[PDB]
Amino acid sequence: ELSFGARAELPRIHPVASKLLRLMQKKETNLCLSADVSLARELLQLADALGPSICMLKTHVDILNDFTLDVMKELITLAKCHEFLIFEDRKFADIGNTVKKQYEGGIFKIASWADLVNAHVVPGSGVVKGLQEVGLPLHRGCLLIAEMSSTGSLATGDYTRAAVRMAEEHSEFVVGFISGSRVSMKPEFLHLTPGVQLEAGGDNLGQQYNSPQEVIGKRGSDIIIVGRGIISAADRLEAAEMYRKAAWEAYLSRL
Amino acid sequence: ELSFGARAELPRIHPVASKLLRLMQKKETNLCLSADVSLARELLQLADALGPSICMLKTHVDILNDFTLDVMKELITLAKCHEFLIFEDRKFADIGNTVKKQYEGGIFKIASWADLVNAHVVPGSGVVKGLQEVGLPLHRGCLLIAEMSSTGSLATGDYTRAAVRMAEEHSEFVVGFISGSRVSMKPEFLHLTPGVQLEAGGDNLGQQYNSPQEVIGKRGSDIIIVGRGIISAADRLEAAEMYRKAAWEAYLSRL
Ligand SMILES: O=c1cc(S)n([C@@H]2O[C@H](COP(=O)(O)O)[C@@H](O)[C@H]2O)c(=O)[nH]1
Ligand SMILES: O=c1cc(S)n([C@@H]2O[C@H](COP(=O)(O)O)[C@@H](O)[C@H]2O)c(=O)[nH]1
Repeated sequence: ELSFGARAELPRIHPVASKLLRLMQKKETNLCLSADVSLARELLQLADALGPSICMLKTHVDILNDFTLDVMKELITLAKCHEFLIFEDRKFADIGNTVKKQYEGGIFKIASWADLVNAHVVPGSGVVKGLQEVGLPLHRGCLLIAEMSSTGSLATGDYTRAAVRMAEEHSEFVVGFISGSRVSMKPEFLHLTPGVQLEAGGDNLGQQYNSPQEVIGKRGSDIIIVGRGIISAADRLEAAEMYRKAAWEAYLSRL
Repeated sequence: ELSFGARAELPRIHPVASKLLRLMQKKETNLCLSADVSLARELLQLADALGPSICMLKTHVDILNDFTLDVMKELITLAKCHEFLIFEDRKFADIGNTVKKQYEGGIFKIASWADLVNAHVVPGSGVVKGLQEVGLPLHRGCLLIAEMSSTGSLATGDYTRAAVRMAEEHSEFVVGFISGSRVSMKPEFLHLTPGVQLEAGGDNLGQQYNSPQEVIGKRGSDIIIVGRGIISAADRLEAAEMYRKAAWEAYLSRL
């Protein structure tokens, strides 16, 4: 097992992964903020205040009531100032021909500002090939959704394995997974795990939570994705710090 | 085995499904146009010219370069004038809490204009319960993706069986399936099938094509979804009419 810093230098490491792993080591953070807010000012205030505490900001641009490309320009400024990657949680899940247009075009022009995007493997490897035709020239990466956090999730067994194969066979664009645990034994791949809170529980629509120690420590993932655990707290800064120190120590102790 | 017009009056039928089934019978069409274009002017001219030939217009609003809600206003006017439903092919595929916001909010406000949307079942039934919270009040319907047309699709076997099961358990909101064939023996559910062209072929990003006669006649689906077989043709009206008459005769011969 290697540190984030050593993993950033692996021969087969993707540039976007390497960038990520370098700033994770530098800033002592393996926390991805899930900025699930509907107003751009909120988004930008959270990105500014929490920037120093996070390795990555996961967006859902399609829930932003006042999206504009300028909001994303301002977000990029914050990402560069504070050193975090931008991850648009689009869950591409269509045929290659359709996802290609969805990633490059429309109002959102997701490929123009997102270091990372993600995709479901359900359509087969066409979904990755289609995204790649846009992502590769723009030097972007992709995460494949190998497991989900929600109750009744079908991303289990052979579906999970099928996700792992697809990532391994498309390593020039695929940099890792959204998963509940380590699913690949190859150190070049990132594992990012949502459905994380300090306290036990869930929501009224199928979400289930596990702690950072569980996820990073016992299950061997690299990075926690946390939304309401931070966003609903009163002091979002202290809450981010708490999650960061939780995920970081879990990591060091596993090392 | 009942005609569309008869199925429209089935006891357990959804009001949206009943509206569709009636206009299908009346207009002699079981063709859904996949309006896969990036210009609002092109979308609206296709919707006006092809409107009399189609039971439904399927959108990917996220590829429209000049989307405004006004554009959707104008599409609704045409949908009412010519009698077809509007189907946003968003493929919701996240936790219940996330998809509820993606459906209702953001720039697109999908729920405000789409009669129908679809969802992947991989998250478990929470994806449907989240969408339902917005859609049921708005008298909308949802399609569950039971099978995909693309090479390497993982929507098979127990995955497909789980989709049918989730459909049958949320029948107050779910009106049917995106599938390759008939997957449910209950006639209140609609079966819509993509990957349809008159000629043999595919694309270079994993799409696979079958004929209206195959998909409606042998495999027993209700409605063909057709993109490029119409859109890339010179005469899009003549193309639509060819696909309509193929799908309608296919259905007539089954009954
Ligand atoms: O399996 C998943 C995958 C993701 S990316 N997510 C996302 O992580 C975030 C979880 O938010 P939380 O429950 O508020 O922490 C949401 O944006 C989800 O859409 C998830 O909840 N389950
Ligand atoms: O399994 C599917 C499901 C859908 S909805 N579709 C959609 O139908 C259309 C197929 O278009 P064509 O290949 O140009 O006919 C695209 O918009 C796809 O997103 C598909 O191709 N395969």
